[PDB]
Amino acid sequence: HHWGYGKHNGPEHWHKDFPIAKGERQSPVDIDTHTAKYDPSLKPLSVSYDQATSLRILNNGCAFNVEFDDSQDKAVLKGGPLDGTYRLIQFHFHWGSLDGQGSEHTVDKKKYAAELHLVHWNTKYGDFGKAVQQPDGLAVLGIFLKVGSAKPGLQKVVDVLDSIKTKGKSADFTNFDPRGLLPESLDYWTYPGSLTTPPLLECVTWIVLKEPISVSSEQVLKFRKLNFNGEGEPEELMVDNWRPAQPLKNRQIKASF
Ligand SMILES: *SCCNC(=O)c1ccccc1
Ligand SMILES: [Zn+2]
Repeated sequence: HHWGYGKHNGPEHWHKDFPIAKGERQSPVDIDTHTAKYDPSLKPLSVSYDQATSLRILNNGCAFNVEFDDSQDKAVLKGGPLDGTYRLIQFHFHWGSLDGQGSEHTVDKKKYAAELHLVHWNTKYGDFGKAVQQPDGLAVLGIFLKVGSAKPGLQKVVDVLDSIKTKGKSADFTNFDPRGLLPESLDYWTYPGSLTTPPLLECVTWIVLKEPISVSSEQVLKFRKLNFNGEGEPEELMVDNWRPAQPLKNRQIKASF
């Protein structure tokens, strides 16, 4: 794909091939905590990951995806703003070249060192590619990363990056438990938005957790050793793969707390 994160193919250029980039419900956005409103109508959030079945980790040239078996209801997200059930298909991260940047969402303009996206699709639509064509097709659980204490549940991921350094490399990644990536609190903000990479489809109910997880400097440093390029090509570090905040336009961010 032509698009990327650089001066010549980055976020400011995406609109020429994906005009929806200048659309009415684009992501990420800045979350202004003073204007987000508590919504008592929100039902309790349900993150049911006990039977999660991970498969593989892939360096796709832009980030790395950990993929799950979504053939059945094994890891699902329910409740909150959501109706019906949403199946986990993959997670990935966005991160920075420095600790003061890397997240996509911001909180009162605050940028975190990274941001985890747990991507889920609405089972009523039967497969992922159909769901992304629906305004309520996806639900993405967003979790901020700050640098501090190591996150033990992340270390298996960090441990395998060595084996997928370059674009197109994949590795077995079975028996990984995403519950180890969750903070204590499931207090969130929610708004309707989009994929944050091309094709930028406006199909996501965003659920962004208030509580960040802490990871260590050594953990984040290993993220930054990945490569955008393919094997045997000149090295370009995989850093700053985040889209900046987009205009909120006619949307309201709701708080669960
Ligand atoms: S989403 C990132 C897409 N790939 C690149 O922008 C790139 C730049 C330089 C070397 C390899 C790949
Ligand atoms: Zn993402």
